[PDB]
Amino acid sequence: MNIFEMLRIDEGLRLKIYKDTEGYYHIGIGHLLTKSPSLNAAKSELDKAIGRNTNGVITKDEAEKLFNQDVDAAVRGILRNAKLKPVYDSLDAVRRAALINMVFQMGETGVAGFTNSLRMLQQKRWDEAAVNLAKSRWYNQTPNRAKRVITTFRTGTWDAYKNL
Ligand SMILES: [Cl-]
Ligand SMILES: [Cl-]
Ligand SMILES: [Cl-]
Ligand SMILES: [Cl-]
Ligand SMILES: [Cl-]
Ligand code: NA
Ligand code: NA
Ligand code: NA
Repeated sequence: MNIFEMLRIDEGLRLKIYKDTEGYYHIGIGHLLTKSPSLNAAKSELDKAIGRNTNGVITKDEAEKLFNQDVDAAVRGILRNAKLKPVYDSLDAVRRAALINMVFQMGETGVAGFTNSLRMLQQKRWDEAAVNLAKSRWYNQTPNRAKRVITTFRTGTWDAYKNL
């Protein structure tokens, strides 16, 4: 298991434009196209992202290219952020993946807003952090995914992603 496989489980893979669980246009492995309700706006975004005039459908290699960029961007979001970088630095590589997962789903600014959660993670108070992380819009709206990420923080193991 690693961050790529983890996010492939949590996000799925679709080769045509789809709406994610927020109702926003996406493609591939959880690649956000736009928060606009306009499908045409989403398709322009897609063409811009791929570099060609698509028909709203990409190949698996193209989806994996965007995914590889998006994972890279979630780390960039963490390492450039004064709140996220010290927590990441402090974590083992398995818990690092859980933090990348959150930033992939919610973005840098949103995960930086988990001030109290981040403090408990930096303190290595894993059960307390897990309780605090669940008191969120994130957990209520995507509970099974948040439970997997939270178990990863709580235990420092991949147990929530094995059998899947
Ligand atoms: Cl992009
Ligand atoms: Cl940086
Ligand atoms: Cl910052
Ligand atoms: Cl709490
Ligand atoms: Cl879920
Ligand atoms: Na998905
Ligand atoms: Na629409
Ligand atoms: Na995403």
